[PDB]
Amino acid sequence: MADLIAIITPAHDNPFFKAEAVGAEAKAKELGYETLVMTHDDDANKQSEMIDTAIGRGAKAIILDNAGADASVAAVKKAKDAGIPSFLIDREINATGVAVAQIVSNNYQGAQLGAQEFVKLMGEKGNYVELVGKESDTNAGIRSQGYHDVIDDYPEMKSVAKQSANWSQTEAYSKMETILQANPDIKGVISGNDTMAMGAIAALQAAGRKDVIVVGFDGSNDVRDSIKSGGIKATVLQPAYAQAQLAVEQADAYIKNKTTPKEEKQLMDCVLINADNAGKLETFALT
Ligand SMILES: O[C@@H]1[C@H](O)[C@H](O)CO[C@H]1O
Ligand SMILES: [Ca+2]
Ligand SMILES: [Cl-]
Repeated sequence: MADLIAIITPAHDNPFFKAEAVGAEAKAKELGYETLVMTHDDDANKQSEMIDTAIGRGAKAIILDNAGADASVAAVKKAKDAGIPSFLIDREINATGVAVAQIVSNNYQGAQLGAQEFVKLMGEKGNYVELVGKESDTNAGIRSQGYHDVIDDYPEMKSVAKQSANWSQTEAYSKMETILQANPDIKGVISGNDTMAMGAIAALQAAGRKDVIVVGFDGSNDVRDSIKSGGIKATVLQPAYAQAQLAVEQADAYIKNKTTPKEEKQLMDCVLINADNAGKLETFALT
């Protein structure tokens, strides 16, 4: 009897994606839907399998945080041709008019906020390293660009390594160990996301370099807690919970009478998190 909404994200070991799934699930059930929550583990084939499952089960809409900007177009198009609309969150696909919605953070704006804080904490000088996200995710390059466009105004600041750790805490730890051995004179690390920042601060701490300034991106409870404890200095909040709920609200409107948002692509504002507002943050929302 109940209509079904399928929710598909990357693995829940990154709290960002878990929070999206829980937010979407909550809104779906609040509006009378049953839910089917699946993970694709950043694997396009697994994402294909999961969308087939949504189709097979008769989902009325799919909420998707995708497995690659290019690779995901065909999957979303498969669902579409099966008569099932997709409402994308967090990550864009490199196509318009396929998804009904793409509701993402303003990544360039956000990244600039975090870089501005990084520069301030750095006193406009010194050697730093950058950890970059997954090449398949347009968010990785957009954030890097925003960071670069701030930091390139400060000639005394110098990047001594720029490496991908693929949005992975464990990869970030290992990369940081190697980077730190090559570059003992680093003053700071700026990271494209919070799981990489957690890996970095762990590696720094284990090397006895607690003085190094780390700035992340996402606003997770884990990084909040680090900020509160004097670890990481700042992050940038993406409204993950609200974004997932908005996607479901749009899906429900569409299911009900084919209301579509005026603009497919929608941006949500980011907010800088630091010691002054970390205590107002919980599960990707400020109060
Ligand atoms: O926006 C998300 C989050 O930053 C996550 O932590 C990594 O993937 C990005 O696309
Ligand atoms: Ca500039
Ligand atoms: Cl891709």
